[PDB]
Amino acid sequence: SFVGKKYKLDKSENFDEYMKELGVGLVTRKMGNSLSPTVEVTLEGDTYTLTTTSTFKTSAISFKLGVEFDEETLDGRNVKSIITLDGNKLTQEQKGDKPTTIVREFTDNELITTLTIGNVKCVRVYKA
Repeated sequence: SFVGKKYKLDKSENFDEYMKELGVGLVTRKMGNSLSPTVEVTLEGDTYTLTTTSTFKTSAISFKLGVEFDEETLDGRNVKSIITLDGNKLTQEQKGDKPTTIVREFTDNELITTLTIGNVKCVRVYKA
């Protein structure tokens, strides 16, 4: 239902704090605050690709749902992650020493992304 739909950032709360807690450096963090990236989930056969695109960089990560994989974090660590699907909610868990959950709820026409690290909840809303 949400595959192949492209969403662009419309509003964000607490992303600076999420990045700071994640360990992102001062300049990257201030740059990241002001970007308006797009998100798109695509699928071919068994393999999903979650593509987040800013004017500087594309992060396109491919994964099989419910199969654990290794992932680079924004602050430069390699962590084990797993992504699962429950209806319209795509949930990403990162293990390791900065555990995080990123829940992407597609409403049909908008995407609501809730990012949790420590006591920080970030909410980012993207629209088609």
